[PDB]
Amino acid sequence: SRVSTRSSLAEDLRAIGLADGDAVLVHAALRKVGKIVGGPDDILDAMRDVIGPAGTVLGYADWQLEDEIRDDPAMREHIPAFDPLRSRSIRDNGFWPELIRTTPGALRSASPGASMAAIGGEAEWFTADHALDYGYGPRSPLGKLVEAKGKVLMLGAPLDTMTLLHHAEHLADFPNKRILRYEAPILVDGEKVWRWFEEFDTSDPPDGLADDYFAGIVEEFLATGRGKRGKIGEASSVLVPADEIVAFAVDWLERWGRTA
Amino acid sequence: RVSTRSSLAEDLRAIGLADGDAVLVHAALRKVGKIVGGPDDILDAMRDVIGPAGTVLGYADWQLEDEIRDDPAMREHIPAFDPLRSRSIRDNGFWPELIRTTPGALRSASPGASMAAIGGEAEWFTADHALDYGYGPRSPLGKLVEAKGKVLMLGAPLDTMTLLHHAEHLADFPNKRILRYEAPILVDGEKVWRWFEEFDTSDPPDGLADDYFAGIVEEFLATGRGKRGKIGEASSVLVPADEIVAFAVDWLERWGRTA
Ligand SMILES: CC(C)(COP(=O)(O)OP(=O)(O)OC[C@H]1O[C@@H](n2cnc3c(N)ncnc32)[C@H](O)[C@@H]1OP(=O)(O)O)[C@@H](O)C(=O)NCCC(=O)NCCS
Ligand SMILES: CC(C)(COP(=O)(O)OP(=O)(O)OC[C@H]1O[C@@H](n2cnc3c(N)ncnc32)[C@H](O)[C@@H]1OP(=O)(O)O)[C@@H](O)C(=O)NCCC(=O)NCCS
Repeated sequence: SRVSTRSSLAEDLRAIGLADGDAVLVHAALRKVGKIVGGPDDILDAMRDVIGPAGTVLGYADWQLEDEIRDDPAMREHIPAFDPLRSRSIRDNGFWPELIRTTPGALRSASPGASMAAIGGEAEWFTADHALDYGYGPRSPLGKLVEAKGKVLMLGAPLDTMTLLHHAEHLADFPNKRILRYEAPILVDGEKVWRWFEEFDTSDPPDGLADDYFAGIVEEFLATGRGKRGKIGEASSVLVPADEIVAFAVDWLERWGRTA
Repeated sequence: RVSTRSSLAEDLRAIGLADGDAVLVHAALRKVGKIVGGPDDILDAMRDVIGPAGTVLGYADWQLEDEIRDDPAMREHIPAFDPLRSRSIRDNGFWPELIRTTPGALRSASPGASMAAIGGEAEWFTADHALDYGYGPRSPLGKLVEAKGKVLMLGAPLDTMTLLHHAEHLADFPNKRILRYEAPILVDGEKVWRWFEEFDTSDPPDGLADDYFAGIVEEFLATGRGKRGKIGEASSVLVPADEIVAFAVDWLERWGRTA
């Protein structure tokens, strides 16, 4: 029953381990933060204060389509193509990625289901050259987050929502990786075109692992004492080094596959 | 039954939008039912019908809650109203945010009377919005009448026709409740608290119920100069701005003469 301020939130974020200049991909359950004087926008502004204008805040936008094509052909000519400036974020990811995407100055990646919204000094870099096929691999904001030794913050969100770990699935050498194939409308030369996509499946867990297996891995990684826990506002949170948990999750997966 | 950009276009043409129209829209998006490309299809269908020269509006207002007055000793943690950054009030539903967050959209200065606009004259409608008395003649509402614009209640309840607050402003009747409040805005790009004054829009004139706007709109429809119809699955009405205000002003002025 405490209220948070732009000012109060900056202190929590510094305590959790966020500092000057780094890139943080944020997953959030905003109601967990409790009351905020200026709403959730106070959070983004708190963050940007802490990391400074060279830091970058990321969100997982995804897109809103709903497999409508598969749900209904002959609904095909009525589906607006994916437009990184105009396609609104998937609602399942909560308000946060839409908060960012609609904040002035923000930018948004090209690969439609894997699309990220970013804001700050390197927003351009992170949203540039997002590959259309295998958009969870090396040529994506996720792969870039690893190269820049960025961070992931679970802002009250459930721990099996850490999208970064899909990058690990892509990288890890294990047997029988499911492949997803689907066709979706996008823009080519200013016009709407339908295009066939190819990627590892991220919508389903592989080989009988539970749907929430991402959570156990984050949990395990935190036990090693190289993550950090803390409260932001009223929300229990987790801040984690991007490159250290990817490499960690790749070994978890690589062993599980062998072990079978 | 599903709606599309094409489908919504024909419903919008059926109700009476045309090339060049200005339209202030109030909406209850949920009863439009299922739309293929989301509610953005409504805005996209509207713009098709009215064209690049037509303009669509939404009532943005802002998220303050008298927090200022809810608890000073938070006074200072209250960000100023920024027409480019302040989200619209959630009581007005998604529609105004939808417009506001569409690229090319614009917003005016008067925080509580703040309007979102998009299209050919969006610059004109949002410009020079008076801080004091933001529902008078130098507001987007006043310009709507000057432009012979329209109001579309998209499934919305009828007493949410903000345009009629403009009539309250214009109409001469006794004992209008004047309202004074203090609010943080940007002066010189810096937060500065400022005392406002408006006629009250939060409570009716002493007398009428809080929803009397609904009575008036229904009586204007009885005259036969409105038009009723279905946009998607939402029961809707479309009225001329100029005519509804004129109507409402007389209704108001007549009632005050019962002195
Ligand atoms: C599903 C999930 C999003 C649920 O979130 P939630 O806690 O219900 O809340 P949300 O983040 O959607 O945000 C809700 C709060 O946003 C705030 N909010 C929403 N819109 C707002 C607005 N326009 N203006 C101001 N505040 C707003 C409100 O406080 C809202 O609460 P309310 O519903 O009481 O108003 C959360 O459980 C979760 O899974 N988060 C992580 C999801 C994710 O990142 N997924 C990645 C892929 S798996
Ligand atoms: C209050 C009021 C808005 C509630 O109506 P509502 O049916 O909840 O309508 P909303 O406009 O909030 O839209 C809800 C629909 O949003 C769509 N929506 C909201 N955000 C969306 C988004 N980001 N992307 C896609 N769809 C979204 C969904 O259909 C959503 O409902 P869901 O929860 O079923 O998904 C309505 O009764 C009303 O009075 N509207 C007029 C308000 C007004 O103009 N007031 C003027 C001043 S008095």
